[PDB]
Amino acid sequence: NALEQYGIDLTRLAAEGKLDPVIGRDEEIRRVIQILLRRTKNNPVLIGEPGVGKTAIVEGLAQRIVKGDVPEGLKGKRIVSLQMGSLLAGAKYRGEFEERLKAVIQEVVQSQGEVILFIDELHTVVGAVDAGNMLKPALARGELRLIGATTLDEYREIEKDPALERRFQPVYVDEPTVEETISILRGLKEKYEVHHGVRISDSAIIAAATLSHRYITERRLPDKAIDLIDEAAARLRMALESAPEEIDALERKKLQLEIEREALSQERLKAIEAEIAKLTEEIAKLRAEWEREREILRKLREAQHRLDEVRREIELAERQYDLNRAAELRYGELPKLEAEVEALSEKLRGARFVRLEVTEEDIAEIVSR
Ligand SMILES: Nc1ncnc2c1ncn2[C@@H]1O[C@H](COP(=O)(O)OP(=O)(O)O)[C@@H](O)[C@H]1O
Ligand SMILES: [Cl-]
Repeated sequence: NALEQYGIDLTRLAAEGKLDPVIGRDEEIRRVIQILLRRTKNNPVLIGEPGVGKTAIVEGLAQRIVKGDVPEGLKGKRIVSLQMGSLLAGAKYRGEFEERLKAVIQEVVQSQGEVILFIDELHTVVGAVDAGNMLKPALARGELRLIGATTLDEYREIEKDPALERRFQPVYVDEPTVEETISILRGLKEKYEVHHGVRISDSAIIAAATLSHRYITERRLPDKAIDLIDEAAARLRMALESAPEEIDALERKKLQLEIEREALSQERLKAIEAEIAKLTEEIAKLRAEWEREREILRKLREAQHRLDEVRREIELAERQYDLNRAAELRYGELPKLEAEVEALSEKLRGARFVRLEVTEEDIAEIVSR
């Protein structure tokens, strides 16, 4: 099956609730639906800078299809994202790539309008690695629909081809504002907390949006803001795995006294031998206290993962209109897991060694580099 070998089925991933939430972009999703439902030039091409959210728009659409929140003409449709890496992989001889892509196109044509092909980085497929000829007839006859994604400066070149400009409909995707980015981050926050096993403050989110907008001009919202949060969460996770600085400070202080004892005056020996024992004893106490905190962190993390699955189960039940199951979870397991997550988080707020929450300070530090 060429479609599965060389594509990822975004509607299947949406049905299994495996795509991240898509926040806003309602206007852009409606526009794509509207174009797909025309008889001619019904192949929308998302045009916008890298990281702006073109792929997320297509994923939002797959979600709407699977829920059935689409007009009649799009009910039951699949969106398959073409995988250029899979097509090129092990294609050593001329004719292999071309044969693979024709198998994919043939399967799309065979589906009789039920499969819509999403082609990210469209310019890499049509233009000077050249496969425009293989798609053109199917487009012309209306037997194949596609969604494209590309940048403006590269669409300028695709547009020069007169056959394609009548088939494709440009959709210009602007970068979200700081406000919209904050909303996007708030919507994605739980995924990052669950993955990294940490918590992320709202002010860290505000800072990631604001500081990336202001200082990281060579990249786009919301990607750069998400990246700042992701990196800050990964670093806090890594810091939580390592020995805390306070236990580390005693440990290095002990080593100095151990090196100093190699030099040695009797009163100076007995005072430091007694000091090494005190530090050994202190390290022992704080290490046990740290293990305790670490096990509360483990429980919090288990509770986070369970909460995340329960939300997916709720979302899935709602889409299926299994109203009993949705209510069973919403009024039972959900508030139970939510209270456990909050209570364990609060316990860690008064922790000696575990700092659980990513702060605006963490964000500012990455932005400086
Ligand atoms: N409206 C949105 N809701 C949720 N996440 C978004 C949204 N727009 C962009 N993102 C996220 O920001 C990052 C960049 O988006 P992406 O679709 O990959 O950009 P592009 O395809 O334009 O390069 C991705 O992690 C994506 O999931
Ligand atoms: Cl809408």
